[PDB]
Amino acid sequence: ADDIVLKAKNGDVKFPHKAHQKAVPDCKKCHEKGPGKIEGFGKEMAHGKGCKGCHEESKKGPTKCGECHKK
Ligand code: HEC
Ligand code: HEC
Ligand code: HEC
Ligand SMILES: C[C@H](CCC(=O)O)[C@H]1CC[C@H]2[C@@H]3CC[C@@H]4C[C@H](O)CC[C@]4(C)[C@H]3C[C@H](O)[C@]12C
Repeated sequence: ADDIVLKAKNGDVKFPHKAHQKAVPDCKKCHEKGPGKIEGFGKEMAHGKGCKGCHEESKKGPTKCGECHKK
């Protein structure tokens, strides 16, 4: 499958799967979540535990605006 880009108005956000599969061997951090996670994602989740928050706790991954968002 292909990577996906989230069309954030301030700048597209790329999600590179290969890096995550390698760096987050606990697959259940993202997969086999109960229903609702597709509908549930948004800016609140992205800037929280959905993206940025995991990067902050992991001590690795982009945490600055322009490291995720890029026109
Ligand atoms: C969130 C940070 C994830 C983690 C950690 C893992 N996966 Fe994932 N996976 C995630 C998304 C959002 C998607 C769809 C969009 C994309 O970029 O591909 C996927 C996709 C997969 C797939 C399909 C890949 C393909 O056919 O190319 C597989 C087989 C898959 N995910 C498995 C997988 C495993 C085994 C993981 C742990 C090692 C893992 N993923 C981590 C989100 C996230
Ligand atoms: C943990 C559960 C994570 C979640 C959820 C998301 N990310 Fe992540 N990401 C995580 C780690 C530990 C790393 C380091 C990987 C590395 O090898 O440096 C990353 C990395 C990224 C990157 C950069 C990858 C690279 O090639 O350097 C990007 C661009 C990124 N992450 C984006 C991103 C987005 C948009 C997410 C939400 C949709 C997201 N990540 C979730 C851990 C985790
Ligand atoms: C990745 C780890 C991010 C960092 C760091 C920042 N943002 Fe972000 N943001 C990210 C994603 C994946 C999304 C999209 C949510 C979705 O619905 O898919 C967003 C969203 C925004 C938005 C709203 C965009 C829109 O609704 O169209 C804004 C205005 C925004 N982000 C700005 C922003 C700023 C100023 C940041 C640094 C302070 C920042 N983001 C960090 C991913 C990530
Ligand atoms: C469920 C995990 C982990 C975050 C959490 O604990 O909620 C999150 C992390 C990344 C999230 C995906 C980001 C890309 C997509 C954003 C869409 O708008 C809704 C579906 C997708 C495919 C999201 C589904 C789900 O919301 C995921 C896989």
